[PDB]
Amino acid sequence: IFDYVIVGGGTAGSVLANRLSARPENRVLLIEAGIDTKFFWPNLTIHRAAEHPGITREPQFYEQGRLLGGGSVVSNRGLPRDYDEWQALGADGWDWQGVLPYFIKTERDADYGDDPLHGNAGPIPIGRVDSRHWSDFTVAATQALEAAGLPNIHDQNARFDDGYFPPAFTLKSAARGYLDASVRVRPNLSLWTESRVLKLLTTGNAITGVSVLRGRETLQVQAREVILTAGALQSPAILLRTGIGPAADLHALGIPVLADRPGVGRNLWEHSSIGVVAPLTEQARADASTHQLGIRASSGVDPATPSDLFLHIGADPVSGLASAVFWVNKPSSTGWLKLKDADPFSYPDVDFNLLSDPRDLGRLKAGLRLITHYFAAPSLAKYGLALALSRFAAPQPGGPLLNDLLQDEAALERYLRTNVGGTWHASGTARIGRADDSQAVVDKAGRVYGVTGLRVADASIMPTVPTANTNLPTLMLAEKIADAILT
Amino acid sequence: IFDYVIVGGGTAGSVLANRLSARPENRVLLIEAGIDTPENNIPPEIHDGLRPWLPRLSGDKFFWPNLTIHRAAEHPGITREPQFYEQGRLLGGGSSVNMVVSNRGLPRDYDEWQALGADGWDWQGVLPYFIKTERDADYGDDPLHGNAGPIPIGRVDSRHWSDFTVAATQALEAAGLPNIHDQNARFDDGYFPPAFTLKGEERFSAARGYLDASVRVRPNLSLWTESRVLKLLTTGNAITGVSVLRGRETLQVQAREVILTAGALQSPAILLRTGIGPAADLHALGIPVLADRPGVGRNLWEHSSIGVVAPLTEQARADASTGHQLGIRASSGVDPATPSDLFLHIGADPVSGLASAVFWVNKPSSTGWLKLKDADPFSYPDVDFNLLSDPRDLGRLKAGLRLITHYFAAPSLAKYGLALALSRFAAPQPGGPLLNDLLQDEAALERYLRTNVGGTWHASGTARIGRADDSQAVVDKAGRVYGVTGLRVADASIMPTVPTANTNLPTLMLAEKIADAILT
Ligand SMILES: Cc1cc2nc3c(=O)[nH]c(=O)nc-3n(C[C@H](O)[C@H](O)[C@H](O)COP(=O)(O)OP(=O)(O)OC[C@H]3O[C@@H](n4cnc5c(N)ncnc54)[C@H](O)[C@@H]3O)c2cc1C
Ligand SMILES: Cc1cc2nc3c(=O)[nH]c(=O)nc-3n(C[C@H](O)[C@H](O)[C@H](O)COP(=O)(O)OP(=O)(O)OC[C@H]3O[C@@H](n4cnc5c(N)ncnc54)[C@H](O)[C@@H]3O)c2cc1C
Repeated sequence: IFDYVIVGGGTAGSVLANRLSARPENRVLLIEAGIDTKFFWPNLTIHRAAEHPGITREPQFYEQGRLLGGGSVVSNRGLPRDYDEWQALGADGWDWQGVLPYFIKTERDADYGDDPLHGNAGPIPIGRVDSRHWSDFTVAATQALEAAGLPNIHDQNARFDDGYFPPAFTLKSAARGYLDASVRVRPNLSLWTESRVLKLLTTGNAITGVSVLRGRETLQVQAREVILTAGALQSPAILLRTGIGPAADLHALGIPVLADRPGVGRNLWEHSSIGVVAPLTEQARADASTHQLGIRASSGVDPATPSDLFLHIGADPVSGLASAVFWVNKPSSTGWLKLKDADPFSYPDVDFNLLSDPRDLGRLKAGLRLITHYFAAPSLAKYGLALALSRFAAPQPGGPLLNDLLQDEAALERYLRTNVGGTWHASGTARIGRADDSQAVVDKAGRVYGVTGLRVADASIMPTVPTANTNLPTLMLAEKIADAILT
Repeated sequence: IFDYVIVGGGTAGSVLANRLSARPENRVLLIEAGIDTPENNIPPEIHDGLRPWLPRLSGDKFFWPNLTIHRAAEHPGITREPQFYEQGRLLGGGSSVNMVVSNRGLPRDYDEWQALGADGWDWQGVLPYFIKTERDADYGDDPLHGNAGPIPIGRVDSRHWSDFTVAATQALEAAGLPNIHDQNARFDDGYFPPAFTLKGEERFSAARGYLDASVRVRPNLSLWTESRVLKLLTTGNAITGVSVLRGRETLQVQAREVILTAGALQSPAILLRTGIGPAADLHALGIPVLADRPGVGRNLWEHSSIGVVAPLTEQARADASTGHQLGIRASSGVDPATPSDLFLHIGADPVSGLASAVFWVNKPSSTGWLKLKDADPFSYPDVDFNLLSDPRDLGRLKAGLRLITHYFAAPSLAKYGLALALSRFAAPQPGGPLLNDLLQDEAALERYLRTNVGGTWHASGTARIGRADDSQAVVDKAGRVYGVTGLRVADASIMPTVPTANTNLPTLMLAEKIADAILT
């Protein structure tokens, strides 16, 4: 009988395996469906933009890590206001002051590790490119940003106003930080790779372990506590197949209901993305030859949500393209997922419902206007780049000219509703909330309401997606939950 | 016949006199009601920059005598009284009598000025004029700063901080606030050594910056001190001169353009008396309406303020010795649309024996108005700042008091054992209720705040820039008054909103920009 069985060995699971097995008396098992460290869940499709008249949506492949260390290189925290809002929404203690010590605990900052908002002893090394190694292309971009009044904020992780910066990244995954060779040798930590949890085992309303598919056979593993860290799409599906979720939906599938929890699979957040590309002219190719540049900006669409855009300006001599890709980093739209059926091998039916709130369409237009503004500044205009729209994930030629789409706002709206993407920042499907909030799924230490023996401790638990790439925040949150468990 | 007559030789007037007279062909007269402050004879209570509070201890001497205002919105169960409102009356105006702090606000303030219909007045647009005004002693080489302008700006070295200040910073670090170092090129929440204008120990007003001996020698520049403009001279809808009281004699001065830079309470009164204002108000006083402009005297902004004080305990007084020290930009959480809506100072004064935490709402929702009492050129306007008319400002003030509580509970500050009590902002003194007791009694706190809420001398917005089709607008993007010709306003009156800032540096900026628009 294990003390803790952790379901899924990705970013959060690795943290928890490490932290919980640090105590010799904790017998811990981490189960991961992928290989030890093609690399994704095969044939996993999702609906992207909200159903809309005139537009025809199809299912799209959505990459989710399927390997030890999972989704884990850009490594950023978000803003104080994100975490203060998590507390306002019922995540007691998850305000900025509450999460900041866990952001510190996770990291070793090469550049700023002695500053009071940083760590210098954590397992995840974080650093930035020296802004002196910047290409002349990047420099020209910074001169255009300067002319609009943007400072170089240097360190996006301890300075929170609008501006530009060298992006912080982890380069030497969460597997090599948290499951290094010292940790894997621990006697009390087991680590099953290529092994897939099928179902949670229950005794009444207690979860008592898991059924696992390992090699060719199905095993039962008994457990005092089960922690789901299967990801924001699969953790809530596991909950739903277990009978934890909206009763009517489960009864429709013949699933016996352990607890009627209407928040399970709701509150699906993402960041809404789009690209702009141009072929590199010769000056631009040459200048680019000498993660460079991130930009935090405000769209002005909603005064309540400053710093709601993230943009990256870059040039790549290899594909022969300049690009400006960006996303809505503080959105208003949310989606949902539900089961297709009770089969443990089925993926859920996922609808991100992107641009369902028209403020997000407003934000993408504003971002596009900002990009035309910057590239009109002399130091970027000199390159004579011809900017065309593209999908965020597949930045390639084929889209219409930026300057011409902005002059046809109905055509602009059609293009964005058709081609809007995600940034793989799926979150919020098993959210933290108060004991008397009927849409909450877990308490402030990840314990699932309505049952015993079960926590959730991955990106599913985020009350909202933060103003950030979701890997560092997930590491933080796993750190915080581990500490609460250890009590 | 002057090309430009500038009414009011204060912060903006000084800038405009200097910039417009830089071209030999421009015949410029600057008219100032108060005394001269020439560099060889600055009054000692003005010249002392380490004690900028001293003009206020000289009484009336350096201010508009007996200028009174209404402060807090009328509210049932609280009577309010007229209160004296300091406004500079001498060359350099407000910058000759101020607390010497020099900050810009935030990009969002000016981006909002553009959204409100002030085209060109966004952050990108005002930034070059902020750079032009300053020579920053600490960061003048950096991208968002200047190193060659006439107003020197600097900060205390953090090394030189008292142990008390240092303890306060530890308390704020525990709250997760960084030292932002430079409040004028970094715009997130946190704490900093405030930026201020001084030349060594001496005050450095806009008069010293812009009206020095080398500029006063200009033969095309005229400067009339102890001379008070009474009326604008009008021929149809064109303004064509001024009448001026000099001693007991009244004179007329002809002008191609008149620029009003008389301050945010007096510039709009001049407009109203000329017949440029809401028509029904003017009819009621029998002033002939030259142009029906309902925004004149509306849109009066301010920063709403309160203090918290405690007797210095032994350790606190000792810690206070060792070395404008510490400012704090913070968010109230009242409205997610207005981050950084609070400003706080924490310090210890061994003279009074008082530690204090004074703060104001730096992005308010409430606005007030002024109107004329009568047509007499010598009367002051009827001014109602209408503070806490919008309940969110009450919430911001309660939120800042809670923030102050939290900070002072930190070990670095708790060790001092300070008994924090409420106070009016302008005159910090005993007599107010204990902070911790009054936060246990919301209705008592309300009544206290509504009774004792103060301003910060950041009056603004009473002749606002706005769009050529906006009934509430008074001036265009270059300060030209809609409905007449020959008249501009170029002072703090024209700000569409008060920024997240003490208003001296933003006024210098706006006068630089307006001068430039004029010269093009
Ligand atoms: C291609 C891509 C690029 C990204 N880039 C970045 C980036 O640059 N910066 C950033 O901050 N974030 C980025 N993200 C997002 C970030 O990686 C995720 O938000 C983060 O990994 C979420 O952590 P998690 O622990 O919730 O889930 P995951 O890290 O996805 O871990 C879930 C794990 O559970 C396993 N699993 C699922 N079901 C079962 C089962 N039944 N039994 C056993 N195991 C199971 C999966 O195989 C997986 O290993 C990226 C994501 C992707 C997909
Ligand atoms: C006591 C005090 C302390 C302050 N502290 C600071 C601070 O530390 N930092 C900061 O940024 N801001 C502070 N301020 C605010 C800042 O000083 C003002 O907002 C700024 O001076 C406004 O400039 P202005 O040109 O609009 O008006 P003013 O500087 O007030 O200039 C108006 C001038 O016109 C003159 N005038 C008026 N009517 C007539 C007339 N009929 N004829 C001739 N002349 C006339 C006046 O005598 C005055 O000189 C302070 C203000 C005061 C009063």
